[PDB]
Amino acid sequence: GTPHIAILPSPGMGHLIPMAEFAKRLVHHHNFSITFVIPTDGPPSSAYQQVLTSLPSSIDHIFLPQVDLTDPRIETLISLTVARSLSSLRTTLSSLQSSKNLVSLVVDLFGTDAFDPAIELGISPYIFFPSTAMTLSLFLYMPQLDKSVDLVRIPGCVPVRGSDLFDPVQDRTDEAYKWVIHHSNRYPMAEGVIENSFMELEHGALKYLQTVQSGKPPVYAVGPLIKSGSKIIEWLDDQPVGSVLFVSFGSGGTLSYEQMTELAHGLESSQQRFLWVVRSPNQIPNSTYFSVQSQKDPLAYLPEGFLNRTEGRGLVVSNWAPQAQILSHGSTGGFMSHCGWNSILESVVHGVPIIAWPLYAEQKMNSIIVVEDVKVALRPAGVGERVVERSEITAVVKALMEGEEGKKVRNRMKELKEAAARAVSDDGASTIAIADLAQKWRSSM
Repeated sequence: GTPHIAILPSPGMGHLIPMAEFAKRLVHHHNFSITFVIPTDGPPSSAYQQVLTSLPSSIDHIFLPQVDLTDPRIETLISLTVARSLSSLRTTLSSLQSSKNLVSLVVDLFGTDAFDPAIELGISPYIFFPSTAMTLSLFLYMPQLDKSVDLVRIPGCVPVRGSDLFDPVQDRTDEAYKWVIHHSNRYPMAEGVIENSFMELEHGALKYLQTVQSGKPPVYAVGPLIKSGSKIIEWLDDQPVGSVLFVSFGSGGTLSYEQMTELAHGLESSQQRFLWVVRSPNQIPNSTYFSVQSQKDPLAYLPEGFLNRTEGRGLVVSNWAPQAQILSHGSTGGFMSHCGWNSILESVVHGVPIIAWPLYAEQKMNSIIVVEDVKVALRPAGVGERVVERSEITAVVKALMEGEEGKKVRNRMKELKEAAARAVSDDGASTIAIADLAQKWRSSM
């Protein structure tokens, strides 16, 4: 027979997408088969179902019986979902073992309680980390930091403000914090750690994590792991090479009504071409909310006349655009993003320079990698701390698209894109890491 791997993902497109791309990359050039075994505390989203049902026939999926959590933070909820699913998980993995050559279970950072059924059944427990090597190093370091505590010195990383540490540790009194410590202390139970990053992006963190140390699991750098819109592409086709700022704000959080108003003026005043994926703002004044034609229309909250005045150089679309296809298009010269790691890696693989717009603490850590460390990104003044003024938005858009700063960032991003292409080549570090994992799983047969 041939090897079978179970993968236990978190809820949320952000965790599922890179695990799905890992699974696709493994079965593409290996005769392996995979089951996604999905713990749930409620119905999965249609976007989550869309990813699962679109995978190749070598990759199936099973939902575990829903846990009733009736009684806030998503990490506490994930942790309780997995802990209350362990009986179901053991019986499911046993049933999989009777139809397939199950050799391993791969879990996320908040899935360490699922190690118990894996170890019980004699299959290898592995961790898959879909975010940065910097976040992995911070996760591993949390037990030490907890016993210690002015800038936070994450091993291998550029120093980081306490106020920037990923959101599950931003309140120590919270259950989410005690769960991060619980999972961090269990990390060495893993036979290996699969990291969604590559050396030229995070040399410091990966060098640290890959330092051979007795009783610490090996870390496999497998990144970058990345992947109806015809009218959007037809628009892009009609713009000159390198001219369009893609404002990819369809995911990664919500702007305030105030911030959305400043962003519309700042884009218009730049006179640059843009493709803006808009979601409904929050923080909406009563007078606005009750006066728009449709509450569901994100475009209804834009300034009076903005869409009419910009219609020659700006395409504004509701909620979605084909992000990978846009970033591949020669007309795309910039990418403004909330700096989800998946979004950053897409922009890197296509060589599109970034404007960093982080809203959440983990996005702020990601934005430090691209702005301050590898410098393939510019950031508007104040972003993540305060409303960004229209003049600050105009300034950063001009800097990226026409300025000397833009030219430098664009050259550095081209060199990083070439390093990413090398990493995923036949003889590249990510391909070698996937082959290494394949050989580990085959040896368990």
